[PDB]
Amino acid sequence: NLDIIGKRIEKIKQEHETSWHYDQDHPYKTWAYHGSYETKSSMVNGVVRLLTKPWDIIPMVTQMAMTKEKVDTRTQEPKEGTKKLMKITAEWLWKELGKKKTPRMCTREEFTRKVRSNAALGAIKWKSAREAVEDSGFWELVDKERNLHLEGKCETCVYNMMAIWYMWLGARFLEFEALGFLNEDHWFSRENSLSGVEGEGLHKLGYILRDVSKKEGGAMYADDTAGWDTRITLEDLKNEEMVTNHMEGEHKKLAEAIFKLTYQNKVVRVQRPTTVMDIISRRDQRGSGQVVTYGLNTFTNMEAQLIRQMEGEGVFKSIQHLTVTEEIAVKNWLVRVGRERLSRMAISGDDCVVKPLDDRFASALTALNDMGKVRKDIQQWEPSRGWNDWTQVPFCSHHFHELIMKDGRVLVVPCRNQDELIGRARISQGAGWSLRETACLGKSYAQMWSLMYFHRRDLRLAANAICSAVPSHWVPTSRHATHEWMTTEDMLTVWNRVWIQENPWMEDKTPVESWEEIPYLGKREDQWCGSLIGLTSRATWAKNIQTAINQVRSLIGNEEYTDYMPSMKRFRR
Ligand SMILES: Cc1nc(C)c([C@H](C)NC(=O)C(C)C)s1
Ligand SMILES: [Cl-]
Ligand SMILES: [Zn+2]
Ligand SMILES: [Zn+2]
Repeated sequence: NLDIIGKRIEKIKQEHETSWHYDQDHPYKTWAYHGSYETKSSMVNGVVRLLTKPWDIIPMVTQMAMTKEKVDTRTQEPKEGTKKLMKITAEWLWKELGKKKTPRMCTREEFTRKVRSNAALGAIKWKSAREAVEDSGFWELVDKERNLHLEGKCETCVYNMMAIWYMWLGARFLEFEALGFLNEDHWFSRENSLSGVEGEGLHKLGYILRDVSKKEGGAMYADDTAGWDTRITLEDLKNEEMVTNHMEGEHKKLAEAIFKLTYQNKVVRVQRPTTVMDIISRRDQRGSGQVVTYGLNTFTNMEAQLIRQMEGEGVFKSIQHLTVTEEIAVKNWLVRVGRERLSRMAISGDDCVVKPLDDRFASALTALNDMGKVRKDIQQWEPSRGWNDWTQVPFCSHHFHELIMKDGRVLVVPCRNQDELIGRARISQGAGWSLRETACLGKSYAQMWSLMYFHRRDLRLAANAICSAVPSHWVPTSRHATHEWMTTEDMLTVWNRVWIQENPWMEDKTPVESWEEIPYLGKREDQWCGSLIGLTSRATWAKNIQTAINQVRSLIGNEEYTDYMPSMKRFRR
């Protein structure tokens, strides 16, 4: 307790010596409260909304632009049988992930190149992080903490709640220096991890789920966890920490300090309106950078799902206690079939799809519930409902269609309800957007649609309209996945590269010569997934689209524009 966190708490105490009041009516039960002190939205993208008029009267779209008791919860300690299963599996999984990779420190140079590329780090003297990385004074502050961690102590690595846990750039750098390698060197790539999809891209995920469907076995299971980050136990944090067993030198010590001082023993500042700032501590639950969070969520999810698979195959009888011979059976299962069982999964942080050996998996719930990974929207002991068709499985907020081109070649495409896509593209975050910056964000959404959602009639039409309304040479902007749409290259050339040339599931590499060779879903299947095709509002929009494009061109002014509407058959004469 207070020996590891007290030094951080002491320093905050003094900075607000005038206001250090202990509010006896503090709402925390699970969080350990220390003291208080005195302290004191989604905007619409006008370019995308003017070019999607029919959606102005659809509440699922228009409500998206308008407008905890899970963090303050406790998770019971797992049984001894469960703790053994997790330790054996985690030991085995780090070794497997480490067979073709070498842990290493990430550099100030690498960090500095990420801040100048507008990468989301979650950071709180210096206005922006760019100024701080340029100032040696910042690196002087980083050095002091760096030497504190080598000494096994912490002073400034404190979380700020808002769920997102922002920290000071110095603590974020020290996290990146010690654990950035997991993402920077692609540990959770499909090639390395077999279950992972880090770096894949939305265009790949459907092909990956269809490859899992090809395995002999039972239903496809896709159970969501209720509040995954809140269910991470101190036992889970200990199993994650075993990556340090593969390290050496300074790196081993720096990594051991991140896990010990900032992950397994936290300090957090939360704003309570009654406005004051509360300084609370807790050892369990997930509270890290979003990028390290992603890789450790993937690791711990892979572990939990291999154990659920062991339970269904009868590898162990009870979570109460593993016998000596069950330990050897579990290790032997992992050595003999572990890699095959990893390939039966697609795991993206807390999100999973599993095609187990058979449907015994559906009712194998004792280890999953005892690890604290309780399923969302089903009773604790009711068996999981599986999917019989890979095209119906949810994964990473999508489902996937099999779409046959006029020339016979097969595309596997990502999809989701079209109201969600249009509603998201109509929102921008933050202040001080120029008309040009707003336009360039609309262009990013439009190019994303031409590449990923070209098969949805409304989105190919709206994408063509937005690209016709925004000056041809303006560069799309965006104030685990691949962003091929962020470019000024011709979108037909990018489509050919992504879906044909670089597609490992497409044997015939014949280029497509025009957008009219590129198919849509069935009219009925487009309506099922939210198309307005068939409505009078939509027909009038499509027919009069040049009027909408011209409205937006008149607002932006006398710039160079291209007409992309004749790429579609109906505007081709
Ligand atoms: C299908 C998508 N994949 C990723 C990674 C997206 C990002 C977050 N969003 C964007 O690039 C928008 C500004 C268009 S959308
Ligand atoms: Cl189904
Ligand atoms: Zn620290
Ligand atoms: Zn669909």
